[PDB]
Amino acid sequence: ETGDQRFGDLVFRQLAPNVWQHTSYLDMPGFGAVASNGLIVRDGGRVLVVDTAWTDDQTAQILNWIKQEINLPVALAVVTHAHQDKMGGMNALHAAGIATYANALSNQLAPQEGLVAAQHSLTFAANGWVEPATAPNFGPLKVFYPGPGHTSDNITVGIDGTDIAFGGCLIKDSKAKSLGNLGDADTEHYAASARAFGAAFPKASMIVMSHSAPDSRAAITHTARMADKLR
Ligand SMILES: CC(C)c1cccc2c(-c3ccc(Cn4cncn4)cc3)c(C(=O)O)[nH]c12
Ligand code: NA
Ligand SMILES: [Zn+2]
Ligand SMILES: [Zn+2]
Repeated sequence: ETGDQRFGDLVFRQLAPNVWQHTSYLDMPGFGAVASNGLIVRDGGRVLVVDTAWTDDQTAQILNWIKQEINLPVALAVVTHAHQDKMGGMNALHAAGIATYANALSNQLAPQEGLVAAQHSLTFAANGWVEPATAPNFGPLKVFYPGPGHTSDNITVGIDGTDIAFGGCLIKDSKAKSLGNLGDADTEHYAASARAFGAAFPKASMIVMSHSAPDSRAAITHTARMADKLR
């Protein structure tokens, strides 16, 4: 659509005045060319990234796009679990000198997953909110661990000052026929974790997610319902 700017085999879509969705694609036998989404946030004179693309080369295109279209330094990136669609491009971020952050558990898992760990580890209070001293300079990004679901390590991100909350791999859209790739999922706890995400960001009306276009809060409801069926 008109909002879907094309650049370097990726797609960039403005969602709010200072927020864009990045989308990259990986062709895999049996799956088609699977889209994965992350975010780009301008916070004053700097840019913040949520999630890499599937590959280093694609993630380099995210950074090229930022330079062309925003032309401000990228201060940090936060990646939302140790799977290829979210952390496949860590080397590109590190080649740009960008400080990278992930759940401590994601950093522990990354090497066995064939991924490069983020430089910095986030830890979370018992109620799920990030311990702020582990998320220095996060600006409007509000990071929440909802519990195991799509993976054990999945985290979520709200953008303060906007209507947006990012569910990453945890949340699928209201028309989705399944929960996507459950290979590393916690099927017992998924429904509660999806609901915890919704309760952490109760003001959010635009739910952004890894594998479908932004949706209403019906994405959370429908995801939790599909997840309840797994119990
Ligand atoms: C583990 C990771 C590297 C990976 C590889 C290949 C596919 C996926 C998917 C995925 C699979 C199917 C669909 C189709 N679909 C659309 N809405 C509901 N299902 C969507 C995503 C996910 C995911 O679910 O995070 N991770 C993936
Ligand atoms: Na909220
Ligand atoms: Zn995943
Ligand atoms: Zn995914």
